[PDB]
Amino acid sequence: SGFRKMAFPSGKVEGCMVQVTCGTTTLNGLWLDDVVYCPRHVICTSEDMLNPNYEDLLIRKSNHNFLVQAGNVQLRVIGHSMQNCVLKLKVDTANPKTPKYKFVRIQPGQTFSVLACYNGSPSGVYQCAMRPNFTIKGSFLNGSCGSVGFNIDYDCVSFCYMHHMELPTGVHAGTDLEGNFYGPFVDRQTAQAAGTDTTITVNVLAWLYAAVINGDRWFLNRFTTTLNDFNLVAMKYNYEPLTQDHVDILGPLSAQTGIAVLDMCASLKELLQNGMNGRTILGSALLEDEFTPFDVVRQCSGVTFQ
Amino acid sequence: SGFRKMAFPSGKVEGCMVQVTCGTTTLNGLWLDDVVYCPRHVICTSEDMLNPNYEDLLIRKSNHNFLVQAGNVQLRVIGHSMQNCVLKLKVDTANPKTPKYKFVRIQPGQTFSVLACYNGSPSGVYQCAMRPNFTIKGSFLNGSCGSVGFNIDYDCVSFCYMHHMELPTGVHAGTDLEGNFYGPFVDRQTAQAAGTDTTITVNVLAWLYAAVINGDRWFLNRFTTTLNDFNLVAMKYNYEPLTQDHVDILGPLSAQTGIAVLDMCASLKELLQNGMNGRTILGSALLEDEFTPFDVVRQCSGVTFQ
Ligand SMILES: *[C@H](O)[C@H](C[C@@H]1CCNC1=O)NC(=O)[C@H](Cc1ccccc1)NC(=O)OCc1ccccc1
Ligand SMILES: *[C@H](O)[C@H](C[C@@H]1CCNC1=O)NC(=O)[C@H](Cc1ccccc1)NC(=O)OCc1ccccc1
Repeated sequence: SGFRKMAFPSGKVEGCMVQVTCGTTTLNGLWLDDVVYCPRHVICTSEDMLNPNYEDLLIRKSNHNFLVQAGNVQLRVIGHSMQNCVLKLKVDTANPKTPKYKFVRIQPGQTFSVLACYNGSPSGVYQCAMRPNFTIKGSFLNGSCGSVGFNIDYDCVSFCYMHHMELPTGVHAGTDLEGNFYGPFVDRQTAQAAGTDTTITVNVLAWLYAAVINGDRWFLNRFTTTLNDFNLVAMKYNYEPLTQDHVDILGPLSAQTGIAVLDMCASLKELLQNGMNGRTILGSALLEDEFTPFDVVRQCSGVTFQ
Repeated sequence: SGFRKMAFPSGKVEGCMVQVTCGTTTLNGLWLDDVVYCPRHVICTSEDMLNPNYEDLLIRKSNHNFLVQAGNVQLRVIGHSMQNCVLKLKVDTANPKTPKYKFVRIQPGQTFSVLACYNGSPSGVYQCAMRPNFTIKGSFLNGSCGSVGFNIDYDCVSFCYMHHMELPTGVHAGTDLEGNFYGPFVDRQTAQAAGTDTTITVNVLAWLYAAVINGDRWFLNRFTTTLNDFNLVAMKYNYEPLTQDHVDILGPLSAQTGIAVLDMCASLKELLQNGMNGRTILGSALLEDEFTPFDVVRQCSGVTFQ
């Protein structure tokens, strides 16, 4: 038993991390087959950031201006192009460590593992959620740009996130691996509004089921509620609306625990209206929302990979 | 910026995980050079658990009774022995993926990453602390035994923990890689007392420095205190005594932030006596104690490995 915020094993992704340098800027790249992917602002100087014309800046670059380091191997760059906000460098050697992989654009509320890297070398791995407002609450220092987020399904790494920037509020923003930002953000050093975040209600419910499975059950009340009545409470507390699709997704956890979803909603309603009164649930004094229903099922069924 | 509970990149450890079977029992083993390490209770049946005579049980086994699976390769077992609570199986092939490694026995309050595994295959990775009472609060299902905890220093994996059991209270217990349990525990399916746990005070202070570094600073008060006066508060709240060795370890964080350690103790005193009043620190509504001072320095200096 026990329940922890667990990241995927990172070895498959470690073997794909390279160092990309163009001018004075060095960041991380992702090396799959004979292509290296990285944020296009690798070509920006200091002045360039406030108002970059990426097309004009890229035209001043040729293949030999991009230095790509894989540990200590050089890839020769034999072509380059810009795809949205990512640069794709064609190299002369396919990564011998390329895992089975896919590029996916995840939905808000979904979770993934981040392999934080600096100068092309992995530093650490942690799990997090794409917020409803398309930011992530990560741990990214200078040089972490180009670090990736991912999920694993048996042998297949599904890359979904590449890190580009920290907003002036200190939250993090980035793209899918086709270079399209999540959210309204642009790769410009300007102040940018993330907008109101909300709590991922279906994830909180999944975590409450995780808690029941693991013996923590004081919050189970002797009430039930309806969808419309619960959702009335959700909007007051900035929780995202609960749909029947959400109810269906919680089904297996409902069947395992013998607790109807709407009964669990009534417990969450009373938690939201009356607080936790200094108690804890799975070791936290807050309602946790970065576990999907699949995260929970996977953790207490012990699904493995490689 | 940002601060997250970060595990080490697990790739170096992934390549060492094997499946060990003896009779009906299958668990994880750790394959380094030509030796495989695993919990000795792999030789136990169901009845054996309550009162195992490990010496007598092991004598009924020969080399060919141990089935070792590395993905799909067999190691031939050419020798076996029991070292404290671990079994060491000599195999005919050295692991081609053996990292630079060491066996270390960690101190209570130190942290490490766990690579949770089932049937020899990695499932997930998370960070945690050896509690003062020599348990860990992990996530371990049936078949997770033999999963390891570890730290990395550049290229060297320092193995410090192998998982053996869940106590009836649901916390977790295990050994170093020489097979000596952390704590008073034995590998017997009996009820066993962990004893009173305490909060790792020096880790809480390191995390408060992490918070200041990352903009969270409401808790900084206009008080100071002394060691003896703070420690008086610590014992009332089951915090481990703060020593000058602890103060010295917090020095670099003191110098970075410009906050004397005893000034931070006075903030922690008022947090302990008056609660948090519904505020949060680095996203948590509780005082976090599973970050060492070195964890904090490493996270906000971006130290890398391999
Ligand atoms: C890239 O490694 C780095 C990662 C930052 C530093 C600390 N935390 C992070 O997530 N980010 C950057 O340097 C980029 C650079 C850039 C260049 C050209 C166009 C857009 C961005 N930007 C960035 O994160 O700046 C921080 C910031 C904070 C507040 C307002 C503006 C910018
Ligand atoms: C090994 O994979 C397994 C891991 C447990 C299961 C769920 N969570 C865990 O950490 N543990 C065991 O099966 C061992 C077996 C054993 C055999 C011989 C001597 C000692 C132990 N024991 C165990 O964890 O049992 C759980 C338990 C709970 C409460 C009281 C006694 C035992």
